[PDB]
Amino acid sequence: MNKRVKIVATLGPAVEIRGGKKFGEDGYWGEKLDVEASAKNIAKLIEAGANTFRFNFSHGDHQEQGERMATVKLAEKIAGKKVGFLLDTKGPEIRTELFEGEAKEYSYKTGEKIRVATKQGIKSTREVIALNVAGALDIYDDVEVGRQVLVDDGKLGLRVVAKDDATREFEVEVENDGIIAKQKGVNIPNTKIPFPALAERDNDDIRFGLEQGINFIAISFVRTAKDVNEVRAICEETGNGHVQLFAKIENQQGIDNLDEIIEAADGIMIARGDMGIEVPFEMVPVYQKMIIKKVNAAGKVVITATNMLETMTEKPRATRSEVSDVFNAVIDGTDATMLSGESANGKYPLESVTTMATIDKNAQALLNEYGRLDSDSFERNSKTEVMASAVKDATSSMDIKLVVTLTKTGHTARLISKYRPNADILALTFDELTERGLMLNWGVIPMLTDAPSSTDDMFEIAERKAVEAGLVESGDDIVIVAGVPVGEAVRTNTMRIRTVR
Amino acid sequence: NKRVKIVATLGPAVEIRGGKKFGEDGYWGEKLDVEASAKNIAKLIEAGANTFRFNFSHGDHQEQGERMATVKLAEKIAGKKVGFLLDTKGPEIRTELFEGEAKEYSYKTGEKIRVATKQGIKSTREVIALNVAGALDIYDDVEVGRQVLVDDGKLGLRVVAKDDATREFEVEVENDGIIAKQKGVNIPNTKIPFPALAERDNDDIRFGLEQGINFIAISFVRTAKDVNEVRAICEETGNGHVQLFAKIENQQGIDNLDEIIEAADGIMIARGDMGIEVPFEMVPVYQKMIIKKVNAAGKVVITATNMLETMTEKPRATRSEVSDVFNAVIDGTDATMLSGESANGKYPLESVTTMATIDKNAQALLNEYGRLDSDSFERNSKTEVMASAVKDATSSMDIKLVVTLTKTGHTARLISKYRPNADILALTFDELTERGLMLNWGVIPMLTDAPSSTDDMFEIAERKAVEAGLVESGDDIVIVAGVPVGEAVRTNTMRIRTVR
Amino acid sequence: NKRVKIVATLGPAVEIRGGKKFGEDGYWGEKLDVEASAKNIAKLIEAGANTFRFNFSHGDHQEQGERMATVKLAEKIAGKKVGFLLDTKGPEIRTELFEGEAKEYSYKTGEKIRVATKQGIKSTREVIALNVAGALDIYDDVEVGRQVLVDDGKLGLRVVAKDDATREFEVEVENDGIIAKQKGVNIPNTKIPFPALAERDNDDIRFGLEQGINFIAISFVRTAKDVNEVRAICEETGNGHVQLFAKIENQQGIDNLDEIIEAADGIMIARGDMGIEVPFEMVPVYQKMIIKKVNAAGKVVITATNMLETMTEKPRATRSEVSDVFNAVIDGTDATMLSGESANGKYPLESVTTMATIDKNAQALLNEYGRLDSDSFERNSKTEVMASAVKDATSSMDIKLVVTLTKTGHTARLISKYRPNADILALTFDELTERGLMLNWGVIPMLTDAPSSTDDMFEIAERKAVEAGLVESGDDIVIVAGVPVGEAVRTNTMRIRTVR
Amino acid sequence: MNKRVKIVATLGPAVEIRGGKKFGEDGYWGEKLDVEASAKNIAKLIEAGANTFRFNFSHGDHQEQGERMATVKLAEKIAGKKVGFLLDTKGPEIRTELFEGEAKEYSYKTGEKIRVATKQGIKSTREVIALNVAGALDIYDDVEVGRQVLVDDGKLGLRVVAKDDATREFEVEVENDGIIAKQKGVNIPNTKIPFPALAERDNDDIRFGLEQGINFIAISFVRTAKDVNEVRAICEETGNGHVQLFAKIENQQGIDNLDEIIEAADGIMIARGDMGIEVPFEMVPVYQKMIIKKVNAAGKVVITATNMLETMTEKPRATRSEVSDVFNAVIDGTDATMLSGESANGKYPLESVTTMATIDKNAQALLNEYGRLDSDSFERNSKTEVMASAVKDATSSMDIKLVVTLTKTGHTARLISKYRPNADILALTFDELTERGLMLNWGVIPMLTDAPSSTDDMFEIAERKAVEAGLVESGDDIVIVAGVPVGEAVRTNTMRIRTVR
Repeated sequence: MNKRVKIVATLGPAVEIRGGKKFGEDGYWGEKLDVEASAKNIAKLIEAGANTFRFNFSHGDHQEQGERMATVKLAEKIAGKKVGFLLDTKGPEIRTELFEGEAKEYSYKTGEKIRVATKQGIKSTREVIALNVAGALDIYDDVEVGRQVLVDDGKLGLRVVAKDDATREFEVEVENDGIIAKQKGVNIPNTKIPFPALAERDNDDIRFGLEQGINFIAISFVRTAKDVNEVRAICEETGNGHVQLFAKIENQQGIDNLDEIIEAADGIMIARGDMGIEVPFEMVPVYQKMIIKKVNAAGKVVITATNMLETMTEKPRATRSEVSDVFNAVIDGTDATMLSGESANGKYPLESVTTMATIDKNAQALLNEYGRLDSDSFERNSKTEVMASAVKDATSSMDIKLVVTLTKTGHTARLISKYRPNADILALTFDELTERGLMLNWGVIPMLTDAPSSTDDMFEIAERKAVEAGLVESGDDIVIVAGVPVGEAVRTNTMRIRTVR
Repeated sequence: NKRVKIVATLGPAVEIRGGKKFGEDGYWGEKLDVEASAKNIAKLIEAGANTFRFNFSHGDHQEQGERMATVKLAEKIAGKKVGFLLDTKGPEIRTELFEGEAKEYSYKTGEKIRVATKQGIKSTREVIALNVAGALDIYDDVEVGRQVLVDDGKLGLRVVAKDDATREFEVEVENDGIIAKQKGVNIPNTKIPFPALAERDNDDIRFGLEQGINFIAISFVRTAKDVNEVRAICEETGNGHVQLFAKIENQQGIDNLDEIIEAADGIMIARGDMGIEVPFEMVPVYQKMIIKKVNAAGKVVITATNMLETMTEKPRATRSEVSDVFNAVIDGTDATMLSGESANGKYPLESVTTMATIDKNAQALLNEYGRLDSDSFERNSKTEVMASAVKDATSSMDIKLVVTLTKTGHTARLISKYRPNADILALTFDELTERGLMLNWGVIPMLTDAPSSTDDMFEIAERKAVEAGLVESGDDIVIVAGVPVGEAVRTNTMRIRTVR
Repeated sequence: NKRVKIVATLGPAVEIRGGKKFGEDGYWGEKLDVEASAKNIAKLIEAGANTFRFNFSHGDHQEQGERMATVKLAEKIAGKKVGFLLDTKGPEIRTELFEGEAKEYSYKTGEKIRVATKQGIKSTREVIALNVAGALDIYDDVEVGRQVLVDDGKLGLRVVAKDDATREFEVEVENDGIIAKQKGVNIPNTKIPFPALAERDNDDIRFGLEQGINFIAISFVRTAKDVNEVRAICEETGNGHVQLFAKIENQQGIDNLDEIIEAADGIMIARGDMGIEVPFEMVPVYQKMIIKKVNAAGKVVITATNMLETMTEKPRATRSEVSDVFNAVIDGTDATMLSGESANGKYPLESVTTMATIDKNAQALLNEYGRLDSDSFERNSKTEVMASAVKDATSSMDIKLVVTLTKTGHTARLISKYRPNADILALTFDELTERGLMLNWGVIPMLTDAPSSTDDMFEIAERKAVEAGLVESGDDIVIVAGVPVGEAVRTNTMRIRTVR
Repeated sequence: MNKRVKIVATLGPAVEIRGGKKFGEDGYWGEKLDVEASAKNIAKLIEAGANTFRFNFSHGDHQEQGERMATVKLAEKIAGKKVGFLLDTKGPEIRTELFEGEAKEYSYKTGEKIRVATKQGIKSTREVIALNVAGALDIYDDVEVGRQVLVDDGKLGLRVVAKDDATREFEVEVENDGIIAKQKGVNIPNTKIPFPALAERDNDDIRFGLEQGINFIAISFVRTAKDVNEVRAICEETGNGHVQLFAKIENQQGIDNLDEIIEAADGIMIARGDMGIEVPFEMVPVYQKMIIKKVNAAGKVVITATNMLETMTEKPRATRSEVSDVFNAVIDGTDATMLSGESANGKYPLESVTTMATIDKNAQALLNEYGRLDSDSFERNSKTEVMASAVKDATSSMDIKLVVTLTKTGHTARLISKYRPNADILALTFDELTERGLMLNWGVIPMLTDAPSSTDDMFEIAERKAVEAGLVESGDDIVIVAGVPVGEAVRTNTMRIRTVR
C-alpha cells in the first residue's frame, strides 16, 4: 500500500545538529549547522513519507533558510528520493507592544473597560494597550465600533464600544477573563485592514526562495485574487512560471472571495489555526469541507494545515481527537496534510511524520466507501478530461494496481489525480521541475523517464518503469495513458489496459 | 449511414429471363439473362441490402447455384460486397394429395373429421393425411386437446379423441375453412422428434458451403443439438468461418432459447411460423426477449417475415408495417429481413428502399427510446471496460465514427453490442472476416493490409476513414483495437484522434 | 384487468334492422331492432370496450341519436357503464363528380393535368374539380411544389404551375393511380383557412351534448383556437365536465402541439390522416413524441386508426398489426382505438377481443420495456410527492390495487399519469366523473356514497375493492386521497392496507 | 433550528453542591449532597441541550445515588424539559493489586525484566505484579507469548517474552519508562479473557437503579451477546422490559462480534477511551464509522463517547481537533454525543454542554450534502420501509418543517429517526416510559398526549400539539405518519402532508 495523501513537513531546528548539539542543548545556537548530520535526520523524514518540506519565512533569516534548503538537497541524495520545496510567506501581523516598567503581562476581568492605542512606537500600559502593526500602519480608521479585538490566539476578547478621535484610541470593554501579555498575536475579525497585497518583506522572501529553487509558495493571509496575482507576476517576471501558488485562507475576506482566489491560485492551504480565530469556531469544519470540495472541482491541490498532531510537539502519542481530525481530512478529500511545530520544533519530528503517514494510509482504504469527493459530478469538456474519466471507470470496474501516465507537463497526472482513481498514479516525466511540482497531487508518484521512440516503445517503457520501481509484478493489471504520437505536444488521447508480464 | 442491416431474400422477382420481367406470360419459357439480372440485384445492394438470403425451401441446387453466381457479378457492378446466407428447408408437415386428384374441400365449424398419421397415403374429404418429413409416425406425440392447424394457421382442428385401430386423430373443425392439398400444417406445443439434422438439410448445407456462403439460417431449431450438428459439418469441410443463426419458430425452441443462443452465432426471429406455433399476442413478447438476450450474448439477431408484407402486391406499406419495422429497430435488432417482398413481389427495389428509410429514421431515436441497455452488462473485465469507455466517449463528445483494425472481427462485434451513437468501420485482412461482419449492427466492414506496429495501425485507421468519405479534417474518431494487432488478443487499447 | 382503454367506433356492423344484418338487401329500409342491437353492443362492452365513438363524418343525427340510445340499453344488459365519445367531421376536400357520370379515371406517371379551384363544377379527366368545405377558394393557399394527394394518399399530384386566368393548378401525376369521384383530398404543409369551428361541427357537437356525451374528439385541430371554440360551447351549455381530445392529423397541428395539449384534455393520434400529411417514416416518431408529451401534461392520449385494419374483412390480424397495437401500449398510450373494424367490419366482437388480448399482454411488459418514465417528472409539490410514493410502493412491494375516493377524479388522474404497476380503482360520487375517467390508463371507475370520515373512507375503499373481486384476503392495497374527500383538495394522504 | 443530535452528559461533583460547598472546596466531600442547589445547576445543562444524564453507582452509597436521581428529577421541573436517565455499569476489570509493605507505586526503566502473577488474592512486589481479576479468573492460559500487558490507561507497556508454568507467572519486559501504582486499570489487548458480564456489585447497582427508575443501561466491556442477554434478563425479571440496553464496545473481541451484539442490544456506545488502548490508534476512526453505519442500518441508537471535548475539562475553549472530532461524529451519522469528565469533574461543565450543542447544530446543517449515512441503501420491500422512505422523500422534495407521529410504543419515531429526514420528529406518546425512552433517538422530540379516538382526531392532535409546542405556525407544511389505528401496536402504515392552519 503506497500512501496517496501527501505530507508537507515544516523544517526547523528539531532535526538540525550544531557542533554535535541537539536543539535545546546549552550552547546549541553558538555552533555552525552540521550539514551532513542534519541531512541524515531529514532523510529519515523523507523515508517515513514526507513528500514536501515547508520553509517558513515567518522565523529565521535568509541564510538559515538557504542552509536548510541545502541540507534537504543532501538528504534527497542520501535517501535516494526527491521532495518538493515549499516557501511559506510571513504575511501581515499585529502584535502586542512592549509594556512600561518591563511588566510581562496584566490579568483582566470581564466588564473592565480599557483602551487600545493605534499610534506606533509607543509602549503599552495596563490601562492602554499599544499595537505593533506591520509597516507601522495606522489601523484606527479601518476598525468599526462593535468589532472585536482578540489577543493571543483568540484567548482574550475586547469589544470596541467607542473610538476616541482625540488620541486615535479604541474604547473597548473586556468580554472574558484572561491575560494580555507583550508581543502577543492580535486578530480583528471581519475587518479589511489595508495591508498591501505584496509587502516588501514578502517580496524579498519570495525572490530569495525563487533564486534558491522552490516548487511551491504558500501565500499567507490571502484576502482577494490580487494577493495571488502580485506573487504570480514575480514568478512570471523572474522566469519561474513553473512555481505553483497556494493561497492561505485564514479569514472572512478570504472565504468571501474563495471562488476568485481558487481561479488565480494553483491550490489552497487551509490554515485552521488562524481561521478558527477569524471565524466562529464551529464553522471551521464547514469551511474545511467546502474548500476541499471546491479546490478538487477546479483540479487544484488542497493542503489541510495547522493543529493536526500538535500534542506530538511535547508527547510521543497524539490525542484521539487529533487522530480523528487527520483521518477526516483524508475522507474530506484533501490532497495533502501538513505538520508545523510537530516536525519543525518538536521533540518527536520523525514519530510525527510516521504517525501522520499511518493515519493517512488507513483513511485511504475508506475512500472508496466513505469518501466525500464524487467524480461523477465533474463536467468533461476536453478530450483529456474524457480520458481521465475513462481511467477512473477502469479503476472502479476492475482491480487496477497502477495508472501510468507519460506526461511532459504533468497536466494528465493532475487530471487523473482529480478523479481520485482507486489506484496509485505513476507520472513519468522528463524534467525535475515537473517531477517535483507533482509531489503534492493526491496519489501521484512522479518519476523521471527515458523518451519513447514510438507508441509501442512507450507502452514497453511504462510497464518496465512500474516493475523496476517495485510498484507492480506479473499478473497485475495497469492502465497506461499517453498523447500519441509521443514526440510532439499531443494532449493525452490514448488508453491501454495491460497485464504486467 | 444505415446502422441496421437488411437481409433480402432473392427470387424470380429481380431475375430477367430472355428480356421478360417476372409475371409476364412465357417468362418461365425464356432462358435466364445473367447480366440483366445482376444489374437489378446491384440496385438492391445500392438501396441498402447487406446480405442475400438463398431459401433452399424452394427451387433446386441448380437454381440456388445459378442465383449465387448472379449475386457475385452484382457485387462487381455495385462495387460493394454483401453476405451470402443459406436458409434450410428443415422439418415440415404438409397436407397430402387427395384421392381422385381433388384440389380441396370446404368444412363447417362443428364437423367431426379425422387426421391420419399413416405415411405414404392420400387424403380423403373425411380423413386428412399428413406428409411428415422423414415419414415419422407422430401418433404417440400428439395428445388429446392439442390443435392441428392447416394452411398458415387459417383452419383449426381440435384433437378430441384418438383411434388406436386406424392410428387417427378424431378432430372437430374449430372454424369454417378449406383444406387444400400440399398446405403447411402446424401442431403447436408438441415435440415431434424430427432429427437434429435431416439428410436433405445436411445435403443442402454441403452444396451451399461448396458454392461459398457466410451464414446459415437453420429452420425450426428446437435444441442446441440442431445447431451443433450443422457446426460439425462446417468444421469438417474447413468452413469454421460460417456463422449459424438458429430460427426460433415454436414453443420448444423458445423453452430451450438459452442453450440455443449459447450454441449459435445468432437468432433469426421467424414471426410467420412463431405466430402459428404460439399465441399471436405472445409474438411481440418473444421478439423483445430474444433481441435483448441475443444482444446480451454479443450475437446477431435478425427480425424476419411479414415486415412489409403488403408491398408484395402494393407500392406502399400499411401504417402497421412501418410501425413494426421501426419498432424492431427500437427493440434493438441488428438486422431486418424481407422475404416475398423481395423474392417474388411486384416491388422488390421499392421494398428494400422503404425498409432502409424506416431503419435509418428509427436509428435516430435509439438514444432516447432504445430498449437495449449497455449499462446492464457485467463490467469487471478488460473487454467490457474498453467497450464501455468507447460508448462513453461517443456519448460525451460528438464522435462521428469508431474505427477498429481486427484480424478476427472480435473488436467490431464487441463495439457493435454496446450500440454506440456512431458508425463502426471494421478494417479486416481477409474476405471471410469482412463478409462475416455484414449483419452486425452499425458495422461497415472494409479490407486492408495488416499493420506493422501500433503507430502504423493508428495511421491506417485514420487514412481509410478519410478515404471512405466517412470523416474529414477536424472530425474526432475513436480507434479501438487489441494491441498488438497481429496477435489475437482481447480489445485493450482506445485512442480519441482528431482527424488532421 | 386491462389497463389500456379501448375506444370502439359503433356503426351498422353491430346494428340489426328488422332481423337483417348490414349488407343484406333492404337493410336500410327496416327500422332498427333496438334490443337485438343492444345485445350485440353489450358483448363489445363485456369484451373490453371502455368508450364508444360516434363518428359524425357519416349518417344523420337520427341515426347517431338512435345508436346512442341503443348503447344506454346495452349498458343495462352488460351491467357495465361506458364512455360516449363524439368524433366531428371537420374540414374536408373531396374530388367532384365527373361529367358523363364517369366513376373514375386511370393515370400514368408523368401525365400533366389540372386541378380547378372554382367551386360548383364537375371534373373531367383533364381538369379535376374539388368540393372544398365552405366552397373555400384554395388557389392563394397552395404554392407551386406542394403536393395534392388523392384517395388516402394513394395518388400524388405535384403542383408544377399556377394559372391566374382560370385559378387552376397544373400538376404532374407522380405515380400510376386512379382519381375516382367523391374521394378524400389532402394537400400537405398548407394552411387552408378552414374556420376554427365550422357551423356543421357546431351543429354536430350541440346535438351530441343534448344526447349526453363524455368526450369530443375534434377533427383536424391546427391551433389551440380550434379547441377553445369547442370548450366555449361545452361551458355555455352546462357541459363543462365534457373532455376535449384534439385530433393531430397534419403538420400545422404538430407544429402547434404544445399549445394544443395545454388547451385540450387529451390528444387523439389520427395515424391515417397523419400518414398522408407527413412523411410515412415519421409517423412512429410523432406517435412516440406525442404520447410522451401528453403523459408529461397528465392528459389522455388515444392511438387511433389502422390498428387491426385487416380484421375489417378477415378474422385474424397480421403480425404487423399485432406488433402495432402492442408497441402503442409500450410507447405509453392511455387508449387504443378501433374504427372500421368495430363500425363496418365482418368481425366487430372479434376485433375488440383481439385488441383486449394484445393490450392485456403488453401491460405485463410495461415495467421492463415501457418508454414512459415517471422518474422524469419534477417532484417539488405535495401532489407529485404523494404520487411518486404510491408508485414507489407498487415498485417496492407487490401492490395489487391502488384505491382512491375522489370527488373530481383528480387523485385518479394523478396516479394514472404515474403508470403504477397496479390497477387503479377510482371510487367517485357522481356518474359524470365516473364516465369521464373511463379513458385514463389503468382506472376502474365505480360509483359510491361519500364517506362520513377518514376512517369511513378507508373501510369503503377496502370493502368496494374486495366486493368488486379486484383483491382478496391478505392482498396489499394502497389507499390514496385528498382528505377530506368530500372537499376538492390536493391528494395528501396515503395508507398501505392488508385486505381482511 | 432544533438540535437533532442528542447529548449525554455525565453527572459528577462539577455541577453538584454539597452543604453549600462547591467542588474543590475544603470539607466538600464531608458535606451531604444539596438537592435544591444542585438541581438549579443541572437545569442549566438541560436548557443548554443535555438530553440524558449518565450515572455511575460506584461513587457513593445508594442513599446518595437516590438523592442524585431526585436532583435530576427536580432539575427537569426547573428547566421545563424531561431528560433520560442512563446508568453505566462498572463491568469486569483487571486492577493491579496492593503492594507488600504498603508501597503506593514503583517506577521502572525500559528493558527491565519483571513478572506478572496470575494467582488471585495475593499482594504485588516490585518485581512481581499481582492482578485483581473480575470473577477471580486465572488468565494464564488466555495470554500467549508476544501479547502486551498495559497498566494505568495504557501508559506503561509490559511485553510477555516468556511464561513460567511452575509459578503460573508471565515473564515481561518494560517497554517504556513509567510507574506501576496499586489499584490501576490493566488491559491485555487481543485476548479473550472470559470475564463475567458484570462487576460483583453491578447486579445490586442495576437493581437499585431500576427501583429508582432509569430508562437506559450502558453495559461496560461487552464482548459477546451473552453480556447483553444477562442484563436483559435482570430487566425483564423485575418488570422493567422498557429499559434500553447500550453495549459498550471497548476491545477487539467486541468489534469481531459486533453483528451479534447489535442484534442483542438496543444500541451501542462507542467507548473511544478503552478502544484506543485495546486496538491500534489509527483503527479507532475506522471502527467508529463502521459501528455508526451498522447500528443505523439496524434502526438502533449509537452514542459516540470519550475525549470529545477533553481539553474543556481545564480550559474555557476546545482545540480545533476536538471541534472537528465532534462535528465529524455528527457527519458519520451518530444519534448522540457524550461528555464524561468535561461535565462530571471539569471546570466548565455548562460551557462544555453549550459548545457541544453549538457544534452538533452546525453539523446537522451539512448532513444533506456531506452525511455518510445512506438511507437509499436500505432494503425497500416492506410497508414500514416504503412509508419511512416516502416521509424522507417528502422532506427532501419539499420544505417540511416537522414530521409528527402519534405512537403507543415509539416504533414509528425510531423508524423515521433511522431515515434521518431533513426535519425534526415530534413523537407524541401516551406514557412517560415511552417518552423518556426516545430521548437519545436522532431528531426525536418526545411529548406526552392522550390517545386519539379516531384517525381524524389523530390528525387534529398532531397539528395542534405541534403548533402548541411552538415547533410550527400557520402556513408551515408538516408530515403526519402513524400506524393506524394508533391505539394498537401496528406497523407504520399511513402518511399525510398537511399545511398547518
